[PDB]
Amino acid sequence: WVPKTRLGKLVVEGQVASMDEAIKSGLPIREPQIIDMLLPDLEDEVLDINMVQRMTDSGRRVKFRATVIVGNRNGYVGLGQAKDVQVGPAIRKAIDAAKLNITYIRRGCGSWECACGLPHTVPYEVTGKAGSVSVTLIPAPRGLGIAAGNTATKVLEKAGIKDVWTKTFGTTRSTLNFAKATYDALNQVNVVRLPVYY
RNA sequence: AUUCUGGUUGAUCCUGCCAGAGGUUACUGCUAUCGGUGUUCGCCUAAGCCAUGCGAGUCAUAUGUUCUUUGUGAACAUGGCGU
Ligand SMILES: [Zn+2]
Repeated sequence: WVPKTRLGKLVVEGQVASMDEAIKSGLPIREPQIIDMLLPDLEDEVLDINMVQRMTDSGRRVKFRATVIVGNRNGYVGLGQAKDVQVGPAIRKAIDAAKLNITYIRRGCGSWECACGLPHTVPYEVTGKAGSVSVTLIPAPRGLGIAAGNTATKVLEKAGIKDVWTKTFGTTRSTLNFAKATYDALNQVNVVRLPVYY
């Protein structure tokens, strides 16, 4: 594998080992073959195989919009989807796109009933809205599980979040918007302004 | 577990209901060994109609009469209480 950008040269030199220092570098993480060495423990799951099509003069174009979400079950998770003529190349392109979009989300115990403080649930209440699908990340008591959907359980188990209550608004049929709104909520987890004394 | 899934599209987002998925209640198809707990089994139609037995009777230290199995034993009556 030939690194191409400055981040690839830095990771091949050994200066950047984990993705946190790469994000601290501030450069664009464009090569899919950098995060695999930075995080060899990356895991992902295909979230749907919804087969799109398209109209032509003679026949009908066919593609696959398979989406795969990537996390590490510790506090890092990312979103990524891709399409191509075959399910294999489509899912592999989605895996390439997802690993470039991994982010670090800080976690704790902000539940009204839970009082542990050790990171097992969302730090506080946040929202994720991709399309009309919206998800609120209300904290949950420890040792309880995710009070969300099956794809929500997959995405939040990839992201490392353990116990959460949620709620869904709008047309929840689109699994792609469900994954993207969960991503938006997790990104709003670590963007709200916290007190300096906390 | 403060839960989603399919359906309108050539394909998407979506409003929108439809249907899926869990209780409980009533009834019921199929079907079947047993015990425990108690505060269920003609309510939902007919508060329709009823054969049969029965469900409130008791009082000898209230009065009165005949027996005896001689004893707060029974039968009758007036009467008290209760129904
Ligand atoms: Zn806790």
